Amino acid sequence: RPYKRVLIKLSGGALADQTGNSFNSKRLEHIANEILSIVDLGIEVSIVIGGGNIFRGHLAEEWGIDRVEADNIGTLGTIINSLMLRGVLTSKTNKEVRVMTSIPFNAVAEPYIRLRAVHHLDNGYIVIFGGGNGQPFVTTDYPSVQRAIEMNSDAILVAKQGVDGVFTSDPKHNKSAKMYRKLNYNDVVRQNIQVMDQAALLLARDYNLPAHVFNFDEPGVMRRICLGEHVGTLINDDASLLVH
Amino acid sequence: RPYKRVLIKLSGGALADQTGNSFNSKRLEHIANEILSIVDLGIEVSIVIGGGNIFRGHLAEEWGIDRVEADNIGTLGTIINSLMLRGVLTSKTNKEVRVMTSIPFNAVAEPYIRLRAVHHLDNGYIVIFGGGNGQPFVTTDYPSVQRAIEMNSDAILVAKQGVDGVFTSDPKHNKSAKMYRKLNYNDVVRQNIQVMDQAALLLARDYNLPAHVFNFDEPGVMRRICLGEHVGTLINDDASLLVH
Amino acid sequence: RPYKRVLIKLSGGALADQTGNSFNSKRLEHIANEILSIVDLGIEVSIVIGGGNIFRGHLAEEWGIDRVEADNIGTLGTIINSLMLRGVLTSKTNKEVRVMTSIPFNAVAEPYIRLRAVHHLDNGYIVIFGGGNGQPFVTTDYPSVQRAIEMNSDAILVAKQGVDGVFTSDPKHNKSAKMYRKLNYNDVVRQNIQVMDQAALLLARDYNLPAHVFNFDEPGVMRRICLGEHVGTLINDDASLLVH
Amino acid sequence: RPYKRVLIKLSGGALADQTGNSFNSKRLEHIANEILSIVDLGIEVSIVIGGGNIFRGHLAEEWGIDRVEADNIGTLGTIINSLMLRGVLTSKTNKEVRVMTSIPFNAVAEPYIRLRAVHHLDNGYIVIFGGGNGQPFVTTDYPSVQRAIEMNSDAILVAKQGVDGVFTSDPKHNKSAKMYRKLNYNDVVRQNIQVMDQAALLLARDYNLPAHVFNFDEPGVMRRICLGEHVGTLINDDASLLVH
Amino acid sequence: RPYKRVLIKLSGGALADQTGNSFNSKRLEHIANEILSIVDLGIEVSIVIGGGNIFRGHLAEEWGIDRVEADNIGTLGTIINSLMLRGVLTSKTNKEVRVMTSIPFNAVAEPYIRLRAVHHLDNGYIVIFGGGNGQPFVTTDYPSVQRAIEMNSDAILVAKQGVDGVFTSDPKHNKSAKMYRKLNYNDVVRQNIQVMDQAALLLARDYNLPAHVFNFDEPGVMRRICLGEHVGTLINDDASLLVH
Amino acid sequence: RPYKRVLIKLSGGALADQTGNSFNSKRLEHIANEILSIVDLGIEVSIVIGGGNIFRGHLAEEWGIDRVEADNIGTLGTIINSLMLRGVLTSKTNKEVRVMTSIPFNAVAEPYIRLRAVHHLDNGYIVIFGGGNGQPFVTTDYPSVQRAIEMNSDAILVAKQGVDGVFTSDPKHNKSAKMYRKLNYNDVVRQNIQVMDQAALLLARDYNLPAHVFNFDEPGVMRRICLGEHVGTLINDDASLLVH
Ligand SMILES: Nc1ncnc2c1ncn2[C@H]1O[C@H](COP(=O)(O)OP(=O)(O)OP(=O)(O)O)[C@@H](O)[C@H]1O
Ligand SMILES: Nc1ncnc2c1ncn2[C@H]1O[C@H](COP(=O)(O)OP(=O)(O)OP(=O)(O)O)[C@@H](O)[C@H]1O
Ligand SMILES: Nc1ncnc2c1ncn2[C@H]1O[C@H](COP(=O)(O)OP(=O)(O)OP(=O)(O)O)[C@@H](O)[C@H]1O
Ligand SMILES: Nc1ncnc2c1ncn2[C@H]1O[C@H](COP(=O)(O)OP(=O)(O)OP(=O)(O)O)[C@@H](O)[C@H]1O
Ligand SMILES: Nc1ncnc2c1ncn2[C@H]1O[C@H](COP(=O)(O)OP(=O)(O)OP(=O)(O)O)[C@@H](O)[C@H]1O
Ligand SMILES: Nc1ncnc2c1ncn2[C@H]1O[C@H](COP(=O)(O)OP(=O)(O)OP(=O)(O)O)[C@@H](O)[C@H]1O
Repeated sequence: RPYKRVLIKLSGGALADQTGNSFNSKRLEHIANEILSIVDLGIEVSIVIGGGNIFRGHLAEEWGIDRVEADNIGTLGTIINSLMLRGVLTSKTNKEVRVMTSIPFNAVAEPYIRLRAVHHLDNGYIVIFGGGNGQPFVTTDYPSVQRAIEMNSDAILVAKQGVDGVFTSDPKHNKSAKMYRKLNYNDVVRQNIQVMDQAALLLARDYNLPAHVFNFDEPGVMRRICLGEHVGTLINDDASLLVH
Repeated sequence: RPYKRVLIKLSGGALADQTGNSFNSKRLEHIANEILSIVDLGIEVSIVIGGGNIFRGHLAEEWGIDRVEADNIGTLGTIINSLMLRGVLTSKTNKEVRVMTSIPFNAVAEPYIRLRAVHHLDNGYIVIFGGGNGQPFVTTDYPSVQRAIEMNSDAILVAKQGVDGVFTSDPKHNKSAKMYRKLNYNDVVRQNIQVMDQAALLLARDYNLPAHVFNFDEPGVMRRICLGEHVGTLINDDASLLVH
Repeated sequence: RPYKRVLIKLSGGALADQTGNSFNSKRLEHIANEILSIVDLGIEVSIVIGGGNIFRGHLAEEWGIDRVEADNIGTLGTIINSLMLRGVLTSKTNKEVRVMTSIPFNAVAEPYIRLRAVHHLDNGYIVIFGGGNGQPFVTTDYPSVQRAIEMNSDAILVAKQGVDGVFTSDPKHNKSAKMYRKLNYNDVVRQNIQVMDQAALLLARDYNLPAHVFNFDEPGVMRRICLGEHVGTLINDDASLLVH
Repeated sequence: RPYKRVLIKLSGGALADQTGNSFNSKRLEHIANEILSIVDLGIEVSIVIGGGNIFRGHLAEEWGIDRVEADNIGTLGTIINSLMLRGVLTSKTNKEVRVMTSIPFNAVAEPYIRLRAVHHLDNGYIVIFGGGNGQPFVTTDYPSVQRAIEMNSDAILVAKQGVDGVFTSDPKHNKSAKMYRKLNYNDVVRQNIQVMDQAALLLARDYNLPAHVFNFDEPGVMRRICLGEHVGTLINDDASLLVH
Repeated sequence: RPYKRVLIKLSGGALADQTGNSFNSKRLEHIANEILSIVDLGIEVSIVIGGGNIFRGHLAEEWGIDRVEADNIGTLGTIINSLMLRGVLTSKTNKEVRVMTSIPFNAVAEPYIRLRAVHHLDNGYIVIFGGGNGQPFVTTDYPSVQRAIEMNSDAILVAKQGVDGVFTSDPKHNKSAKMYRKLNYNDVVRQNIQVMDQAALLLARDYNLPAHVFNFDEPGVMRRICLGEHVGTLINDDASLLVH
Repeated sequence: RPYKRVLIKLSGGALADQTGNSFNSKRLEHIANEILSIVDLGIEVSIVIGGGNIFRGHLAEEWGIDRVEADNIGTLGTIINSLMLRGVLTSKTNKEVRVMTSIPFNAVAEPYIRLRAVHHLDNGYIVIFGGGNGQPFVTTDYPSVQRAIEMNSDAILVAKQGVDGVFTSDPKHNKSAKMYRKLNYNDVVRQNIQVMDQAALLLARDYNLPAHVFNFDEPGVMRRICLGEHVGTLINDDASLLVH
């Protein structure tokens, strides 16, 4: 469909090359351009970023840091990325971009407030959500679908980086994995498909939020999706299809 | 002297190798061991870490982010590093380690409260300060000297990497530069020596907080310092000396 | 198993008769006694209550109140019940009972803080959690399992009122519904069983939290469960069984 | 007089029938209509509701909860009622309706701020105050008169149920009790009349806030009052009169 | 009678001479000594100070500052005095003295929390309450009685300067005015006696708090009162007496 | 030169005569007029006041209050003065004047937020900063320069009372001391000139903020300075001059 309000979910990994780590101005420029391409059509955007380029559980395990404790750390990463992204975004747009946090940091970002968030979006601002949900045991996926629904979003675009959609089985291997053009919710859980949190998926299904999994790394594809093109995978309550 | 209370100032750069970036478990293990070695003498320790291994102004300039905005981003880094550090320290100690923030994040760290901080230290806890000062235009040095004094610290140990103390002119060229055994405040400013912030220097001087600049990368040296040994450089209101 | 730490989840409905509504001192006395029966064995308890006896979606629909808005209201109900329950509990015990909120109300209840919560429990206090998760789109079930895991609980006891366990199909009808002695996670989702949130169930499964669904209305049964007796249904990763 | 700004004080009991308890959509519809009827004249309205339809001291006594503790519980009720009310009002109006709390709950309601409250009212919003005063030992009356004055209100309309105004001696026996058309402050206290708190009364008197006690259950009467009509009782520093 | 717990109400004017203004260390020393005399008997003390030696409505009027605004300024005065007083008290006692505010300033004083205040008192600390009630339109009298009741105080000692009690009619004038040994509440309001806020009087009368009005400026007298002596005036529900 | 944006640093002592203490409405009127004279040219003004007319370390020492504690008291002084000043300013201007605190007091003043402050200033408001920096060990000078830079101020006007500028050596004594027309930063520190904090000086020197030291007590002079005139002393990175 032609969406008017959208929620883009970005992995923290997308902001960094893979090499050393952190940020990579070539990657931040790509991200910014892809984002501005949508807003330029007057679509209202909310962005939820992960903190993967800063902090990983790989280290929490190493020092046996309590899971709730490792999540708090990783959450701060998301706020660092949100703040960065805003810098990059402001440089290229003249639109207002607001960073809202689930852990009010104030004088760093605005404490997150729903109706305020809706308000901004309505006023045509770009809003960025940091610190996800504020809760533990959860991935970037869940909070992001939760905010999408809270913000009366039309769709959630879940940006991937090199994987062009959702496949039957991991193509990084199997001669023949096929990619879904369409994918049912219940069908994803049934065939235990491993694309996004189950909890996120369920919520999205419960509220009828559609999701698009696609290649963020490929220029233009997020615009084509918003423009109505069928690129990548669409997760719906429609009945499953499959590229040909 | 034999100190009873100390504030160690660690750069974020110390928590990472240089290569890629972030954290380096070999480095975090060294840091923990060096800190434990001091507490093991029942010396009360406070730690102030920088956020350099996460965020650098090298970027802010790239995207022209406001100096005050870059500082807030870099500040969250200090809190990420504080939370890590704590994790590592807990793994190896039985002592209580408390992270206090100047930007109360709560349910992530304790909001900083002076007399609570003092109190902990008095109860033999290891306390870590994140978010520095909360203020802008300032480096890690300044807040660290400010918290040192606030905590009735006996000295501030400013841990350096690779560099053994304070020289006449940086050994990074001046072949025959010499290292000070002792360094007067007023003299450091006079001969415009660039070791730590002028502002931090001034404060320490005004409140008579002594400073030790030494090689943290060298096992033992922080203990020898606390044990009364003369290694690295001592910044005092005594009168300048010089290794031989 | 003989649990040492437990999380009891109580529906707000349990505090009221059904008639008019609110509280019912006969019901609050029952609740208190059932709770004290467990702690009297030195088991450490956390309680999560629903706000059903105060607020229902039946009215939100009636006035088309936004779902996120109706949830906030219902959340305040949970804090009213937590505070009440504490009153009733204090009257009958000499143990310390703490109410902790996910929306720090202060000077009404203590802002919820994990390690503090763990601490209390360790010190043998009875802790009550109000305001659930602080998030929308969620039922009392989910936050309660989340806090159970956060609090390193051994099991979650999900108290029912007239339904003695989990059945094949609703017995309020079908001549032959059988009750499970044991119930697999995956098995509950597979056969789309409608006992507790899927999201709560998944989390519990992911973290290995066991759950017991039973008759709170029947005196003694929560003690028998903690004492190791097989009464009601046990939701495990064991393989499904069935009463005979 | 023809008022430009008013503060209506509603008991929680008005939001419920008496029967069971809670809310009664027929009652919430009446309340909304009566409030709209006044704003429809471009009079600026603030509302203070009680929490009686949720919590009563009848219980606190039963379980001997501290008076200060019972008051906090009852206070949360006022905020639940404020949130409901707002929902109902939004459904029927296009005007902006704001809920401000004396216990900043945020992302549930706006923390109360005086000049913001005034400002709203000035911008023609309908504002609702929940959590009364935040203080104990006090009834709904007092804070409502305090917020009335704080808001530069022209009058306070104290909506009663079933009772048409203030009588000589409650018509609940005294057959020939008579209703005051006008009632002096000092006289209400002198002849110890029990209509509203002495403290609220005193304050109103000190700041010259006029009060109207009337039958809210009677359609129209709140408008007739604002329109200058003499219905119900007017509490003034004029000199006492009496219906005929 | 002998009281175990007591609230001392001190006006800001007592901390200063009258001359210029602010603080007078001779006066501060008197205040400290009188306070310690009472605690030295292991009576538990709470203190409420006014902000009069710093700010008075005399200006507010001059520049027409909103009464609510003037009070907010006046309130900051009480906190300043609390903090001073604490300094003074600390210098002379070994006891712990805690300053608690009604406007949580944190890292300046502790946010006021009831059960914490009670606890402190129970642990033999000296507690000082600053920022009164947080509310406008009210004097020091009211909040101080409110805090007395909240703290389960046995009596409220209202220290006056110059006047040894409550007289029939002010004695500058009334050459044969007489001082009450005992004063009924209802009588004070009846004969409209202007000694302390009506609102504060009514509260104390409703909860049975006894009040003592006496000459703070006279060494010993506050101890005499606590020792059971009959000096100054005692406001009770007993029946009015009169010195002879 | 002509400045568009300016920070005025006022000592607390200027609001009072010297005699007794507190506020002097003749002095407050002078201050208001001098401030308005500048804004009347549509120059944007921020103001930083000291708390000296209320509290001084003269006591702190007397009763040995911890330096950090004394400062916290001193800081409450600045907020009181801010609030007063605002009252005064409001009475004479139609312009909006906002008080922002570094210790969010809310419903007393607005919590300080940078971009909000900048915005206000941009919208032509007058902004007052209270509670300085929030930090200890520092004077009014430092925070005021820090806020100047944060606010993108063009200059910092440091109003002095009695002394028309910066002299070679203090003129009570130095009968032939001379006043600088211009003063280099590095020179002020070199010749250890004691006019304003070194720390404040260094900051301003690092960010290029120009400072003006002049006689506030002399009508007109602050306008003359802003009008491009050369009155008082100008601290720059130009090269030192000297009146003739
Ligand atoms: N930490 C923060 N907490 C709260 N608000 C913040 C914070 N940081 C920035 N702000 C915001 O406060 C400012 C204005 O508040 P507000 O949203 O009411 O603006 P507005 O008047 O509605 O819109 P506009 O900017 O177009 O004038 C903006 O600069 C915005 O960035
Ligand atoms: N955000 C926070 N705010 C306040 N307290 C916190 C926060 N995070 C952790 N805490 C702390 O609260 C708890 C209790 O505080 P405190 O240090 O005074 O304990 P205690 O009762 O004196 O005894 P103990 O030394 O055994 O902890 C600690 O266990 C610690 O985790
Ligand atoms: N709103 C609140 N916010 C924070 N703490 C609160 C609040 N309400 C009550 N408290 C608590 O503060 C008090 C003591 O704090 P703390 O947990 O450090 O106690 P403790 O010294 O560790 O234990 P104990 O009560 O056994 O002496 C208790 O009365 C407890 O109820
Ligand atoms: N907890 C809260 N804290 C602060 N603001 C809140 C909170 N909840 C809601 N708000 C509000 O923040 C928003 C913006 O504030 P404000 O009323 O000043 O809007 P505005 O920019 O001046 O214009 P408008 O009248 O269109 O809303 C509102 O839409 C309102 O929902
Ligand atoms: N703004 C604040 N918020 C919370 N607590 C505060 C604040 N300011 C001060 N405190 C307090 O926290 C500190 C520790 O609290 P607490 O009195 O419960 O300590 P304790 O470990 O139980 O033992 P004790 O105080 O007797 O030495 C106190 O010294 C006091 O300074
Ligand atoms: N403690 C506080 N926290 C937040 N905002 C506050 C606080 N105290 C005061 N305010 C402010 O909130 C009010 C509304 O904010 P704002 O200035 O952005 O209004 P506005 O609707 O955009 O228009 P305008 O102020 O020009 O009339 C101000 O009048 C000011 O009083």
